[PDB]
Amino acid sequence: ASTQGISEDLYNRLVEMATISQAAYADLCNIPSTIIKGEKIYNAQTDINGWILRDDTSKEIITVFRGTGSDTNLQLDTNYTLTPFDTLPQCNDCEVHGGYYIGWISVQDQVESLVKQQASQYPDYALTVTGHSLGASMAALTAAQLSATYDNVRLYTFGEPRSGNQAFASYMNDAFQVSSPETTQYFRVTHSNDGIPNLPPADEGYAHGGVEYWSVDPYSAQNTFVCTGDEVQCCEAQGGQGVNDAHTTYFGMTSGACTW
Ligand SMILES: *[C@@H]1O[C@H](CO)[C@@H](O[C@@H]2O[C@H](CO)[C@@H](O)[C@H](O)[C@H]2NC(C)=O)[C@H](O)[C@H]1NC(C)=O
Repeated sequence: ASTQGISEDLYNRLVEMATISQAAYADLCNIPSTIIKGEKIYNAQTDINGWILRDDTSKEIITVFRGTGSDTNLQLDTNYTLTPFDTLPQCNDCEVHGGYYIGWISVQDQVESLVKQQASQYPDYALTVTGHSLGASMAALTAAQLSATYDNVRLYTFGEPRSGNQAFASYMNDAFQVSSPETTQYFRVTHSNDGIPNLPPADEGYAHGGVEYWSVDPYSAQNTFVCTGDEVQCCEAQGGQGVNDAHTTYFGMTSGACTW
């Protein structure tokens, strides 16, 4: 359930996608120059904002969701009602976040048309879904959906809320090889006493998935714990409340905007 320290390469990929998630709050700020910016993801009734990127130097298609940046996004945040994840039958007995399901159904067609449009050109490329805060959960619902059709799908999240019940957790765990940290393709990154991945309350049947990568201060790869199994530990053990400095800044990069 816990070991300290991760490879540099691994730490760098984490810091690397953590830079894309925060860059989304602006206009994909100083993101790696190896990647090409694709089409914008938008729906004005929910204010979901995302992007489709492609790295012709790395060989992957990346989908990035911007987190909460408006009151409309805030209305999706506070809704803790569970609802059948009717878009994915496969997921046996799953239910996901209420407000996040409102957002997901509002971009699914867009994301799936935009994603296949890129894959059908590069069947070679692997799919990656990343995001911070609500953007982070949006990426989970997305990855889950996508991964039922494509195979090589990775997922990196930062400050991810509890998006779903145990039925959904164990679904992601099977589909993303969480059984072990040498095969995991779902990286649930948490920071210090970030109190966001603690909501919504688990007393309500919510539950986390993926393999937890715990970051302590100072950042570092030597200061990142690999947390697994099911019990209280790491980020959940610090009991942060909600929306705190630990949340907004990841690996020393604030959502607010650029400095990287
Ligand atoms: C809070 O979230 C729930 C859950 O998603 C919302 O109700 C769902 O609405 C969708 C369509 O928008 C329906 O297809 C689902 O069947 C509903 N789920 C449930 C739990 O019945 C609900 O509208 C949201 N409440 C507010 C005030 O926005």
